[PDB]
Amino acid sequence: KFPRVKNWELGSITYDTLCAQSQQDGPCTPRRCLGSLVLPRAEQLLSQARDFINQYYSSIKRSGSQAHEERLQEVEAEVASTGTYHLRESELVFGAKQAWRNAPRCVGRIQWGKLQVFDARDCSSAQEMFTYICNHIKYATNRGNLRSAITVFPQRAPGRGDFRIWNSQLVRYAGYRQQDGSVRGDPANVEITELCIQHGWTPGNGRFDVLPLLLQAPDEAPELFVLPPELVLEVPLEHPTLEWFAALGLRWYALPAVSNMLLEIGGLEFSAAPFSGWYMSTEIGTRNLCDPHRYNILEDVAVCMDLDTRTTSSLWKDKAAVEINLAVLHSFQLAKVTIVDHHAATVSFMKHLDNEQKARGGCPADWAWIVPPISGSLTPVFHQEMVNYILSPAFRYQPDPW
Amino acid sequence: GPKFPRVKNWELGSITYDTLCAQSQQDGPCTPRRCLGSLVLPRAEQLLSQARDFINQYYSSIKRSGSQAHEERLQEVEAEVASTGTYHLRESELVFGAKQAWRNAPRCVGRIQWGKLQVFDARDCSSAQEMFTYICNHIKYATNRGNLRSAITVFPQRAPGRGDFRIWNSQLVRYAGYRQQDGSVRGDPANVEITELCIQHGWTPGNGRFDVLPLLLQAPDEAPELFVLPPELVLEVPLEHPTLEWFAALGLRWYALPAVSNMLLEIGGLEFSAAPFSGWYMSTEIGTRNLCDPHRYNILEDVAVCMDLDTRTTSSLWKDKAAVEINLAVLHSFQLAKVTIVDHHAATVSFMKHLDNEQKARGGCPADWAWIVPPISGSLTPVFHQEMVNYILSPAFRYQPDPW
Ligand code: HEM
Ligand code: HEM
Ligand SMILES: C[C@H](O)[C@H](O)[C@H]1CNc2nc(N)[nH]c(=O)c2N1
Ligand SMILES: C[C@H](O)[C@H](O)[C@H]1CNc2nc(N)[nH]c(=O)c2N1
Ligand SMILES: N=C(NCCC[C@H](N)CNCCN)N[N+](=O)[O-]
Ligand SMILES: N=C(NCCC[C@H](N)CNCCN)N[N+](=O)[O-]
Ligand SMILES: [Zn+2]
Repeated sequence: KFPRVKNWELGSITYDTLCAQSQQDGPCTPRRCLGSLVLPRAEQLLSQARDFINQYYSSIKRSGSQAHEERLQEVEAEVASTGTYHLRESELVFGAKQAWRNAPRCVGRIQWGKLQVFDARDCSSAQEMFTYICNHIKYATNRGNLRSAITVFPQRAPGRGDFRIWNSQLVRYAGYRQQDGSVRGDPANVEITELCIQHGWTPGNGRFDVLPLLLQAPDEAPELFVLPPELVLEVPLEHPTLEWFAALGLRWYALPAVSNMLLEIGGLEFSAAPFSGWYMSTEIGTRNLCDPHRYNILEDVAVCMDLDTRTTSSLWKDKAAVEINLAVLHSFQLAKVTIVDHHAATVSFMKHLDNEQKARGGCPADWAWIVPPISGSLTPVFHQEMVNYILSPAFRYQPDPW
Repeated sequence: GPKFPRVKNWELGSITYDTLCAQSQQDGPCTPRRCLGSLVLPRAEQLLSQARDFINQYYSSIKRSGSQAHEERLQEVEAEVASTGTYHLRESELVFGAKQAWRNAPRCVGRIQWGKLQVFDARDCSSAQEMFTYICNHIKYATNRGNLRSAITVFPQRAPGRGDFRIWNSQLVRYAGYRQQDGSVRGDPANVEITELCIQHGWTPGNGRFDVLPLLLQAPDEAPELFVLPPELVLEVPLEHPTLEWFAALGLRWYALPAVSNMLLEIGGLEFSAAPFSGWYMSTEIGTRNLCDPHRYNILEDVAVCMDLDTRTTSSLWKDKAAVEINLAVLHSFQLAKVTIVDHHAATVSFMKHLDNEQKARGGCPADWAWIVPPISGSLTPVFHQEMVNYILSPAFRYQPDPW
């Protein structure tokens, strides 16, 4: 019943008793494990709310207290008569941080405590969303000294279109599928770059053309919005020793802000709640620039290092990959922008597992996503067994609005 | 769509459904509540259903399901379990099971060679001295002067009441782990327990980083005898870098033949407590885990220093850079010495081919993602992008408790 988690580098041992608090099922069954899969293939609400309200009041050391009880009646009352209810600013703030804390695939949770929350639940239009979104960016970016933040737009409502941000991230480079089927720019954004054009956007022809934001207000065709060039900070990549690297003209935005995930708190669902902290070097240097289905610049950088790309055993792949990540870490450091390498990042996650072991008796984590895409076993997390389960508040994936 | 797990390859965008899992009879460690996929070691009536299941697998394997021989064999097996409690496997039934167990091994990335396994039957073996001969024979054949060949030696099965045949060492070839006065460990920390055991048993311990441990062989109802391997049979490879001349001066070395020897081979209900197998190494096994693990040889920081890297800050990727060189060294050194080895890129590419083949053959392939993706350059290999379903199919290889 209670998993025995072992760290094979130290010999440590713990017992995750927190997974017992999981109220929702995962993809695995005793017959088979599907943990490596990326996507998952009134009384009810009242329970998720009653449970969440409790979590909130225990959080501020006041369970049972008058306030706690009177707040439970308010929720009972609202749900019973309208089928739904709403959250108080502070409860929203507690829920947002909890959702981050429970994010099994996030390696930056050591920071879960410092999260600037913006209540944008009084939004009426895409125009208004664009403003809120622009302020989130100015704040988050804070002149290169990034600060983690989230902006929560109106929750979803029965028989009413969800507020949505069609973009995957508030900042993404366009992907133009050219004549020969190949792609110009970011191949992961081919589809979204098209929808923008379909809605009247003057496409560029560059490899890093910052896409416009397609914001959608309830039951209404989305609206195109261009982001003020200065709000979007970008770092030009160069190598600390390879003078020719800079030539490649590689660059990347500084603000990783997810905008297509749904935030569920006490039964409520927020379909537009973009959040951002800061990048882990490998996200940019290993996955965005080296995935075969992304910019795939591995071979380029290799012929540039005069590497024997003739065969796999010469490890030209691993060699080129390490330089690219080193270039990212250098550039950001130079540009004076927050970034965290996978070594510093995972040692901090180990700390996190510790703090959480004491504080809640466990920490849900997706091993396949916590271990960096490169140098895996060279980081402490690789040798750490982990348990993965769904806790609420939580960030979830949701269908594309088209 | 189909009511079987849906599998996607995020690189090529291709989809497939695994229907082979419906075949699994042994439950795993996960439940809808929590996934324990990252855990390394998660904790007659029936002997017949298992044997029956295997015989069927055998006969279909040769395309004679329902035939006379098949139905007659099923009778034979029941008749034997009915009057003795157990039963024996025919020569060819064993070769089939041994290969099927490999083919079903979720953590092996080298499955593409599964059909190319040399099965040495040794179920006649009766003495520990005899176990030593077989093993020595196995190492001779498998090493084959560097041109390694997959092989497995099957010793007598667990008999009711009677003691199991067992090999105490985790591998037929391992380096001694000497616990020091000052607390450290000279050699391979992994094998400290087995060295303290070889000594409690009469071995005269050496004092190096690469002392080849002696074999502790255990015949039914007897303390293990201590046998030391003839240096001639244990092929080793001195490691040296192709452009870092000083690397060769570290005195780092590794053996050619990787031979798991403490794993249980389960075929049709029967259990073979001693059935050592071997293939050949994937460069990262040596160059990243054995030599760079914090709890193994731990040579990362040393080699890092020799490269003039800044070991002061993690942000220099000094670990990343050194690991890459240590691996290029294992590959270079193995190639030079004309010893068989495969790198993680080549290895994983063939596993992709294996999955594709297995798709058409059985409708799926059980794989442990965390174990298939290499300890380094993970997303640079195609497996990283392949979703995988993991489950237990029999025949199989299972971890088994230490005999002590
Ligand atoms: C402050 C520094 C932060 C860092 C370094 C960080 C790093 C990461 C990394 C590397 C991943 C995996 C990304 C990928 O491979 O696609 C991740 C996933 C995630 N992070 Fe964080 N994170 C941070 C802050 C945040 C914040 C502010 C939130 C929420 C309030 C958050 C929520 C999540 C979620 C929900 C996921 C999983 C997304 C998915 O399933 O695709 N992270 N984070
Ligand atoms: C032919 C070349 C082969 C290659 C390159 C190969 C490679 C691998 C690798 C890289 C591992 C994981 C090592 C580790 O992380 O400790 C592994 C695990 C495994 N292999 Fe293979 N293998 C081969 C042959 C064999 C043979 C001949 C068998 C059995 C007949 C086999 C059975 C297994 C099993 C049971 C595991 C999992 C063992 C465990 O849980 O520790 N492999 N193999
Ligand atoms: C198929 C496999 O689950 C997939 O490629 C996962 C592996 N680990 C990952 N880890 C992180 N951080 N991010 C990812 O997108 C992935 N992709
Ligand atoms: C804790 C975690 O399960 C452990 O470090 C696993 C991860 N993947 C692995 N993969 C292989 N091939 N071999 C291993 O020993 C491991 N160790
Ligand atoms: N570093 C962060 N990374 C998350 C963004 C990357 C992707 N949008 C995650 N979802 C898609 C991956 N299949 N987040 N952050 O807040 O810092
Ligand atoms: N490549 C092979 N590797 C076997 C190594 C497996 C180790 N005995 C077990 N891992 C250590 C503890 N989890 N085998 N082979 O036959 O090629
Ligand atoms: Zn699982």
